[PDB]
Amino acid sequence: MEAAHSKSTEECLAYFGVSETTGLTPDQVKRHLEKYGHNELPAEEGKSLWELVIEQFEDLLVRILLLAACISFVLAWFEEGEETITAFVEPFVILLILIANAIVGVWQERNAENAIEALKEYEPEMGKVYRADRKSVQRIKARDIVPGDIVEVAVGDKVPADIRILSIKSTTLRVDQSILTGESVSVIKHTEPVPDPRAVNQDKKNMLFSGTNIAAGKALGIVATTGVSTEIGKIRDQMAATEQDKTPLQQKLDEFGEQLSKVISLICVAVWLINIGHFNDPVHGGSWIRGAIYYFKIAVALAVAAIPEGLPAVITTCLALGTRRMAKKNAIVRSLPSVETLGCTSVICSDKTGTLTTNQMSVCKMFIIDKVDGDFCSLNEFSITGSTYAPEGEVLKNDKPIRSGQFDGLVELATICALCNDSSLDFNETKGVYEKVGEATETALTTLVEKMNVFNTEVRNLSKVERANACNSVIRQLMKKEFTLEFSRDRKSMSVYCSPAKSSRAAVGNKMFVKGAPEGVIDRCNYVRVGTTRVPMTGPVKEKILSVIKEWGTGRDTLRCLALATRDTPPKREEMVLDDSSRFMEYETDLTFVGVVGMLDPPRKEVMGSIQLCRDAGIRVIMITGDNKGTAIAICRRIGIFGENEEVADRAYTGREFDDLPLAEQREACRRACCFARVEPSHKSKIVEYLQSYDEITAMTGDGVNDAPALKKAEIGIAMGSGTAVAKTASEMVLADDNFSTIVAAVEEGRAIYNNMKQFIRYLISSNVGEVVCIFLTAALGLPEALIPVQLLWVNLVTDGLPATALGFNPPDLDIMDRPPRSPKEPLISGWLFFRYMAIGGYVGAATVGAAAWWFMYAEDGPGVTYHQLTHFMQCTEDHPHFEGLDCEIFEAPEPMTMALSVLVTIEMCNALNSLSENQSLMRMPPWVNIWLLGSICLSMSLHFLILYVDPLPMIFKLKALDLTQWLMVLKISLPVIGLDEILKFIARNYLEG
Ligand SMILES: C/C=C(/C)C(=O)O[C@H]1C(C)=C2[C@H]([C@@H]1OC(=O)CCCCCCC)[C@@](C)(OC(C)=O)C[C@H](OC(=O)CCC)[C@@]1(O)[C@H]2OC(=O)[C@@]1(C)O
Ligand SMILES: Nc1ncnc2c1ncn2[C@@H]1O[C@H](COP(=O)(O)OP(=O)(O)O)[C@@H](O)[C@H]1O
Ligand SMILES: [Mg+2]
Ligand SMILES: [Mg+2]
Ligand code: NA
Repeated sequence: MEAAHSKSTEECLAYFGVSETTGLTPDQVKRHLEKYGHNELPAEEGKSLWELVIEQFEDLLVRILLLAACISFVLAWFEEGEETITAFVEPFVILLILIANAIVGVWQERNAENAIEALKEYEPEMGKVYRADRKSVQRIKARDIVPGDIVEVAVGDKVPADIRILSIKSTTLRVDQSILTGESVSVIKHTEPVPDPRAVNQDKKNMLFSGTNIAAGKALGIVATTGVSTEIGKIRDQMAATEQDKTPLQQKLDEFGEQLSKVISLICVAVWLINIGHFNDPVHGGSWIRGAIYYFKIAVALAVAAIPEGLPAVITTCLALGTRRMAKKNAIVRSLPSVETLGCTSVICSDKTGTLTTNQMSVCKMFIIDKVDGDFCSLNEFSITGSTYAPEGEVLKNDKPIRSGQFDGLVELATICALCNDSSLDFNETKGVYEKVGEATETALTTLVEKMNVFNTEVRNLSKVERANACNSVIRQLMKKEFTLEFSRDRKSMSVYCSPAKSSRAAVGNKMFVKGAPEGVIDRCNYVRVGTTRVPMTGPVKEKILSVIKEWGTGRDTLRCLALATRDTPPKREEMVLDDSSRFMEYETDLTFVGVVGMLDPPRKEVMGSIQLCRDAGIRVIMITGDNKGTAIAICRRIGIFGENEEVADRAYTGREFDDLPLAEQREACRRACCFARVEPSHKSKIVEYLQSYDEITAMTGDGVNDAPALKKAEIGIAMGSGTAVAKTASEMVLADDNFSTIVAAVEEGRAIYNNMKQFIRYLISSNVGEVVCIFLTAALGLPEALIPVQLLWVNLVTDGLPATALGFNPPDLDIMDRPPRSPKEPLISGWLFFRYMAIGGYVGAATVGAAAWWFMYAEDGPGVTYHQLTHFMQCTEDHPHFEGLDCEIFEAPEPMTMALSVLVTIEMCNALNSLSENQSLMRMPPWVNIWLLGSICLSMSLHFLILYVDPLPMIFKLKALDLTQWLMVLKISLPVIGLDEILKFIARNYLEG
C-alpha cells in the first residue's frame, strides 16, 4: 500500500479489508505472505571465489604478461639442450609475480565488512500483531509480518515494518527516527492524514518506520509495506551499489595500458615489416613451420620492456606508508586508493548533527526577571559554556563567572529544570564519557542543573559517576515530586506536582513546576517572579519577555526555547483527574513566570577553522542535514559556511523545495547552494551524484545510517569515530577522534602522497620507454640481443623498484594546501614533459645498444667488423669462411649484455636523482634532500654487483663481471644523462613556463 500517510485510518483498513479489532485471518496472512514476500531485508553476496580470482586477471596489462609468460614458457621447453636447466626462470618469475599481485588483490576485497549486515541490525527479530486466531496479541517473527496486519508497539520496541498509525493508547507516542533523519529528538506522532503526496519522512507524523524505535508510549497501527519497500529498504537498495568505479589515477593507469597494448602490437608490426628480405632467399634454416620463434622471442621481450611490472608494488607500498601516517593523525583508512583521491577533493558534503555538531543538546542561554517598575521591565540574562552532557562548564554574565546561587530566580529556575524532568545523567566508565538517559532536550536541563550548582554543593571530591547527578539529587532531597502531568499536544507543556521533603521548606508547600512552549505557558501566567517576590503579569512585562524569546529563537541564536513557571497555589491533589490529560491545561493556569532556557545542538570547536582551511585549498563545504532549515542555516553562519548577513534565498533548500525544482535546476543548485535541510537519505546521495555529474571529486562526512547512501556514492566517504557502525562500514575513512581538522590533514596527506606518486610513476614509466627503444634497435638493426626479459624484470622489480619507493618519500611542497584542487583529468605526463621524456628514452635506447655494440667492435676483448657487419652475425654457422674467422659463440657472450645492463642500471640510478624534482636542477635541490633515495641507490648497486659475482647468478642472468676499463665506459656513457635532463629542465624552467 502506497501513500498510506495521505489516507485516513478508515481507508487504510479498507484497503486491506481488515478489522482493527481482529486483524488478518490465517488465510489472509498466507495470501499476503505469498504476494508481498517476507518482511526482511535481503542479504548480499557475489564474492564468488571463481570470480574474484578471474578479476585479478582482468587488467589489460596483466593479460599481456600472462600471454607473454606463456609464450615464454613454450620457448623454454622448445629450447636447445644447451642449458635448458635455467630457461624456465623467466616464465616462472612472471607467473610468480602475477599470482602474487593477484592473490593480494583478493585479500583487500575478501576482507570487507558488509554495510547491509550492519543495517539489518535494525530489524527486530520479533514483532507483535493481532490476528483472527486469538484475541490477545501474538509475538511472532518480524519477518513473518505482512502488509495489512495489525501491529502493536510500545516503549523500547524497534518498529518492525512501515506502519500507518491507527490509534495511540498513551497520551503521546514518542519516536526516535534518527536512522532516517539523523536527529535523536523524539517526534510526536498523531493519527490524522498527511495530504501532501510528496511529503518527506519528517512530515509523515502519522507513520512509523521500520528500524526506528519507540522512545515512549503505546500505539496500534496497520502495516503498509515491508521488506525492501520500506524507507530503510530504500537505504538498503542504495547500499547495493556494487558497480565499483575507479579513481582518477586508476583511470589514468587504465588508458596507459590501452595505448600501450596498441604501441606494442604496432611495434610488432613494424618488425614484421622491416624484415622484408627474410624469406626471399633460399633459406632452409628458417622453416615456415618452425621459424617464427624469432618473433615470439621479441614479442615477449617487448612486453616485459613496456610493462612497468613493479609499479603496482611501489604504489601499494607508498599508499601503505601513507595509511600508517594518517592513522597517526587518527585517520583510519579502509580503502588504500582513497588517500590519493582525497587530495583531489574539490567539494566536501557534510552531515550536520553528530558530524559538524556534537549531537548533544546544551542550554547556552537563560534568563529571569531583574526588575519591574510600571512600563519598565529588565532581565538578568546569562550564558552557559560547554557543548556536551558532561557537567563541565560555567554560568557567565557579561562574559564573567558568577554564582548561580546568588540569584534567587536562578534557584527556582534550577529547581524547575531538575524536577520537571524525566531524564538523568550517567557516566559510562567504559567509554570514559558522560551519556544521556532519556531525551536529549531533557538531559540538557539535567546537565544545566549540574553546572549551576545553585546550592554550592561540594562536588570536587566526588567521582565521575557521582558527579553526574550530584546537584539534581540535592534538589530532590528538598522537594519531592509526587506525580507528573505528562506532556500533551493540545497544551505543549508539562508539569510536576511537588511538596517539601523537609519541614525546613514547609513555607514552599505544594507547588506545580511547569515547562513548555513559551507562548502557551506565558499566556497562562498571571504573575512573574522577581527574586523570591512576585508581582502581577502586565502588558509591558509580557512584551519584554516575548521580545527576548523571539530574538533567541530566530537570529544568530536560533535556540530551542522553553518557558519555566510554577503554580504557587495548585489545586488539591484530590481535585485532579490524573488519567485525563485533556484536563491538564486547566490545572496549569494562574501560573507565575520564572524564566527561559535556550538550547541547541552546538558545533564542534575545530569546525569553523577547518571550514576556512578547506576554503583556502579551494575546497567547498556543503551541509546536508535531516534537521530543519532554520537551525541548519543558523549553524552554517556559526561555522562560516555562510556570512553573518549573507543572503541565502537560493543557496539553501529543504528536501521538498529541492525536489520541487526541475531536474535541470536541481543539478545547478548543487553547485550554488551550500545548505540542504529536511532531507531524506536519498536526497544526500542524489546531491552527491549531481556534483559528480560535473566531474567533481566529492567527499561526504557523516555519522548516521541516514548518511550511508551518500557515504557510499561519494568518492571518499568519511565517517565519524563515534558514529554508527553502518556509517563506518560504508566509508573509506574513519575519524577516530571525531576531529574535523583531521579531514584537512588527510587532504594534505593525499596531495603530498600524489605528488610523490606522480614522480616515481614518471621515473618507472620513463625507464620502460628506454627498454622498448633498446629492444627495437636490437631488432631492426639485426644486432644481437643487448638485453633479455630476465634482465629487464630484475631492473623493473628491484633495481628501480627501490629507487621508486624512495621517491615516494620526497619532501612535500610548502604551498601544497595553499593551492586549488588539481583537475581529475590532469595527465601524469604530456606537453613538454612528453618530449622531455621522449628524449631521455631515446638516449637510454642508444646507450644500451651502443654499449653492447662497443664491446663487439672497439673493445679489447673481442673486436668485430668495424663496418657494422655485426648485423649478419646470424650467418656465422651457415657460412663461417664468409667474413668471420672466429668462434660463432661470440655473439652470445655475457660481456656485451653485462655492459648494456650496467648502462641501464647506472642511467636509472642517475635518472632517480633527476626525479627528486620536476623542473629543478640537482643543484637548486641537492640529492641529499631525500636520504632514502641515496640509501636506495646503494642497495641497488650492491644487488647489481651481487648478480655479477655470486656464481649461481651470472648463469641465470647471462651476465659476467667487468673491468675497471669496462666500468669506466659505463660511467662515461651513463653519467652524461644527468647533464641532458638538467638541460631539458632549463629549456622550460627559463623559457617555456619559468
Ligand atoms: C612503456 C613504453 C613505451 C615506449 C610506450 O609505448 O609508451 C607510450 C604510451 C602508451 C604513452 C606515452 C608513450 O609514447 C611514446 O613514447 C611514443 C611512441 C615511441 C615508441 C618508439 C619505438 C622505439 C608516455 C608513457 O611516455 C612518453 C615518454 O611520452 C606518456 C603518457 O603516459 C602517462 O601519462 C602515464 C599514465 C600512467 C601517455 O601519452 C601514454 O599513452 C597515453 O595514453 C598517455 C596519455 O597515458
Ligand atoms: N517534554 C516536554 N515538556 C515540555 N514541552 C515540550 C516537551 N517536548 C516538547 N515540548 C515543546 O512542544 C513543542 C513540540 O511541538 P510538536 O508539534 O510536537 O513538534 P515540533 O517541534 O515539530 O513543533 C516543542 O517546540 C517544545 O517547545
Ligand atoms: Mg509541531
Ligand atoms: Mg548525523
Ligand atoms: Na564511497
